[PDB]
Amino acid sequence: AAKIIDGKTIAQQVRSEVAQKVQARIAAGLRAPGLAVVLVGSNPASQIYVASKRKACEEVGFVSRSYDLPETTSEAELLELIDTLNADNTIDGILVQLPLPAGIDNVKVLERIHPDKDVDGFHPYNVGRLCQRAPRLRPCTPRGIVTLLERYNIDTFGLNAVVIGASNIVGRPMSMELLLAGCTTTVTHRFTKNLRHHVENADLLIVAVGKPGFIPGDWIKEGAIVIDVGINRLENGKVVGDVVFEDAAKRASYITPVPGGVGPMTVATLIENTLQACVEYHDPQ
Amino acid sequence: GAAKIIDGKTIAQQVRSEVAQKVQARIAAGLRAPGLAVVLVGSNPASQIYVASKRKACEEVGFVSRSYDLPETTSEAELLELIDTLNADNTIDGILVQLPLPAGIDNVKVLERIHPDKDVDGFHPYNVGRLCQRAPRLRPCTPRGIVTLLERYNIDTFGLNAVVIGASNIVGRPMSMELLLAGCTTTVTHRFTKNLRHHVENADLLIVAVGKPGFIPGDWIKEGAIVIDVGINRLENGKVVGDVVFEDAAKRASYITPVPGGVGPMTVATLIENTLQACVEYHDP
Repeated sequence: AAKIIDGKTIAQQVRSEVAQKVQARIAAGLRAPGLAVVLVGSNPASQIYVASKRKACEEVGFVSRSYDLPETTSEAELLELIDTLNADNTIDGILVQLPLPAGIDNVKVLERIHPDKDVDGFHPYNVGRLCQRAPRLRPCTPRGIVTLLERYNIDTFGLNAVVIGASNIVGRPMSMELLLAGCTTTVTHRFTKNLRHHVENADLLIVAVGKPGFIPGDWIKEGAIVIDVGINRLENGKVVGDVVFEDAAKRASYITPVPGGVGPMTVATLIENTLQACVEYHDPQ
Repeated sequence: GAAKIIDGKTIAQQVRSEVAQKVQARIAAGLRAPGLAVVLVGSNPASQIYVASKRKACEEVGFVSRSYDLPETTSEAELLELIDTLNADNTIDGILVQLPLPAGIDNVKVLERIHPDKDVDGFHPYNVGRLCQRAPRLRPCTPRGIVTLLERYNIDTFGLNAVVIGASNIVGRPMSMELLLAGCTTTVTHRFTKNLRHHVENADLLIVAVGKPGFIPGDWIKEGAIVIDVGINRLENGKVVGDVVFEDAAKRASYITPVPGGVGPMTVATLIENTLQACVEYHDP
């Protein structure tokens, strides 16, 4: 029976570590890290994302600043705001909620963020630095998965790692995290022939396709580490991963549950990135 | 068996002639030729050989080149000011900095000071990250030249099981992202890989970039594999051999790049391509 990678617990540890570090900064008379969140429009989904970031900031003692701009906001005005935030010494992280209005160049706006304040980690500069073995702020979900492996003392060097899905948000940066971690790294995707052959050889399997039960559990290599990034809402209200858990758990040495596995690490790593930006790049001692 | 040759020397000549034709057409339309800037700090004939192979390689296609030779004593601040000047020079489409730079100069800070749209080598992290996330701009030269070889030989890449041997920043890592962009299942191996041969034996497409003569025996090649050999290994002998044992790999591969005359000339042809692209798309469109 596989050991559980308890992402809820690990995420809470990470957030507690950030919170205690902010405490120490406070005690030393230093400013708390600051996060700026920019929104354009009032889509209910996006509203939730502000709440979740203000919530995560309040939890660890950060400053947070929310800009709710009207739909009339022009691209020029938004780029001016990003310029202002890039120059604000009290702001360590800048987030821009998507989607933006159809007439705004998403890419120009997001790339205007200074990389050392891109706590989401998807500025091409940051992805490229990770690719070049010299990471700065890193994509949150792949970096959170690396933290999971570290916190369970799982040695990554030499492992045959297989990523299922080559998404920009997970699959692709995950492969560069895995390479930095010493894994032999295979990226599979929709055009991959005979996935089962790849899965059967994987010491470490990261599945990120967003398709419930895409990987049957009897494909899992005996002793493998299984990281399931899927969060698939089913008819009956159940939430389930991309890997069929029951059969995978009979074979893996470690497995992430869904929910409570990779999910919580994403937000915790955002908070971790924001402290890093503050401590390492903006207000170093 | 008798693998077909991937004739990089001939493909590179096609690329260079295609560029020279577009340069001529620009001149006939009253438009400037593309411009290359090369920065040299010091005097060792490490620099001085490679630079010359560009002073006229880019001239063979009709580029204008200019080479700055700064004294070994140049400060990092002066070097950064020079890059600032070249970034602002509209007649300059590509900037090349000769490495190594003198000890005491932050090489990364100098190279990253180059505007990505003039980074015709493709090694700026912004450019690497853009490639990683499926929105490539200027691409790393050796992997892009390899993709050109596959395209010019009408090699279908979608669904191929591709294996990259070596994970260097200059080849292996960007190569995996080019092959993912081209629809290959991609595996990157390196010094920590267990059972390299097992990965190699299942490779439809093999990119060997380890810089060791005859490191890959023909025995390991999957029957019908496409074999790309990035090695340029000079023996105590004079002249060059690749990372793959050509004589034995040719018995089993369907296609194989010889050394010399395979990947080598394509790396230079792709830089030429990148400089024209920077001129035509980014600077003087």
